[PDB]
Amino acid sequence: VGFDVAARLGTLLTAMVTPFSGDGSLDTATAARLANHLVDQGCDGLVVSGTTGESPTTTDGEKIELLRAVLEAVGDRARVIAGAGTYDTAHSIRLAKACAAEGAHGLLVVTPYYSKPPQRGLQAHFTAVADATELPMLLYDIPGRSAVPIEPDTIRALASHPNIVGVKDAKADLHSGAQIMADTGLAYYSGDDALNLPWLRMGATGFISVIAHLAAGQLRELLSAFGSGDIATARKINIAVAPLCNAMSRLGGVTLSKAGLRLQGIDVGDPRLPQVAATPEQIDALAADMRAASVLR
Amino acid sequence: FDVAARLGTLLTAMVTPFSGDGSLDTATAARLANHLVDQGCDGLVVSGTTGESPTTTDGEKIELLRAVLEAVGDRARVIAGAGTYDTAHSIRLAKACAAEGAHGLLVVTPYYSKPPQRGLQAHFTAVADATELPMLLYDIPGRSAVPIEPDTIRALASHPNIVGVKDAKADLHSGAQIMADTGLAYYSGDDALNLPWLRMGATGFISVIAHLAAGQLRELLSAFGSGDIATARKINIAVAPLCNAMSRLGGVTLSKAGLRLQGIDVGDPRLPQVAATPEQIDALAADMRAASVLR
Repeated sequence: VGFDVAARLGTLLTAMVTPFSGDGSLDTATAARLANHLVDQGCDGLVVSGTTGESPTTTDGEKIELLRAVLEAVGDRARVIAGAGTYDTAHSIRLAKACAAEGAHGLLVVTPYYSKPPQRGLQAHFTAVADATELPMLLYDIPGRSAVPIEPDTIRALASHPNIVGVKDAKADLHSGAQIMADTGLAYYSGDDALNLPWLRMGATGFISVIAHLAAGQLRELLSAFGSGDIATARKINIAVAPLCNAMSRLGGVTLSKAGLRLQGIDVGDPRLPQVAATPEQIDALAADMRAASVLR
Repeated sequence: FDVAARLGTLLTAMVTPFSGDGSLDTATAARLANHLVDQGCDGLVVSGTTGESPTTTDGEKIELLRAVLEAVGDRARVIAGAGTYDTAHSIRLAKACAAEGAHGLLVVTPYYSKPPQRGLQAHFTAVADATELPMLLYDIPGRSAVPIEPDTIRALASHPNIVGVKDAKADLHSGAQIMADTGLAYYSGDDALNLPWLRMGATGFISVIAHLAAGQLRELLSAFGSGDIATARKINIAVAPLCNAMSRLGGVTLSKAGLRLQGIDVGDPRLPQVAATPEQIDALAADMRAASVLR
């Protein structure tokens, strides 16, 4: 009875990178190969064109092409959530309709960045995007990038929308999130790998993860031990993958994910400017972290 | 290169007028542009933050640039906002603005995605290489979520097309030292710091409150220019009530609402920005009357 967010949206999702070819164009063959690899390693959902998928530097056309290719590769067996939010409500609406019509399983909608709308602007924005399609929708709260939080009262007001079902949380408000989950029934996903385990303690449904690019099997094991009550094993795994969160703070998710995947034998090309490929020295520093975390020989 | 002549000293980050249904209103853009220059602006920035660059299309940005160049380009400098978080997009938009006849470019730090400094360096170089227009960096970590660090600005200072900085970072003495070291022109990108920026050697203001108080800011620049800092301080305090309202509303909501209160209807913001509420408009009218820009 009731809408089961864990089953309908997933528990381990990667915010998948968008592969580009040598010339910079979208590489759907590799997007498909990567999607199969991440699901095979233990992800039960994927987010396409989130932040780590370089949503700022791809077109709507590329976003929809990518989504098509990923639904084709894994959509039968994993949930495919489409990133659709920007700082432009009219545009987010259009993009959310296009992803829905393409067959997406849910939407991930970021707080409008840069322009710093007031909370009632955010409420109006998220509501409008939620009214656009039948897709289950996740708010994406990340004041570190967007410059404004989704305030607790805004989240509460938004919980009454029939389509808004959860939050990807990168605000590290663990105490408030636990109370919001308790009061509203919203599903929280960790949107910061360094807080995967603390979020689980608070009631989080799962992870929308960057480091699952490299360590999806270990994060699967982590979720699986945590969910059974073997917190001790979950904590052990979390400690073991810490060098990846260290490399994350050095490089940021886009640089890290594309360079680590290449180190792991899955070349997904380089990022589009202003994002940058890791330098040779950063690649060597990255490799040492991946070895330490047991995701590279 | 004469930055003051070529880019101006008093500029407004002009709002983008919309008609009642929300579409671009170029005839109102033209009138507003004329009113602003009349009041004392010797330049205008189009499609800045205050011009709602986030919610307008490239198409609307070009139409707007054309309307304002046509309206005032003969007597004021027209600077085109061409920065986004996408280098290939910023390149095309810069070329588009150049091809229409923009006098200069304003290029914000890539927002949201937080590229590293070496990525910023690559981004600004590539944009500055796309056209022969003089370009200003627009450093606003409060919005973009990363600053342009001073070593990065010093590196970019050697690009022949990069002539200055719209500084919304509040690094006064560090900006003063860069100005002295490099010859880069600084403009205040914060009304709350307009006078301190002048004392640091800034060339002028790319202002929000100039929508409502250009004449007073023109007099502040003149009084500073003639070394009458007492008067400049007096004028600074006189207009500070507009900063009270800006803090409550933000620039976009404040500029559209305030203009409408002065008899220049420029329509509302586009979502996720919002029109001021009735009670907000009353509290704004109080602030405007306190700043003497409303009867």
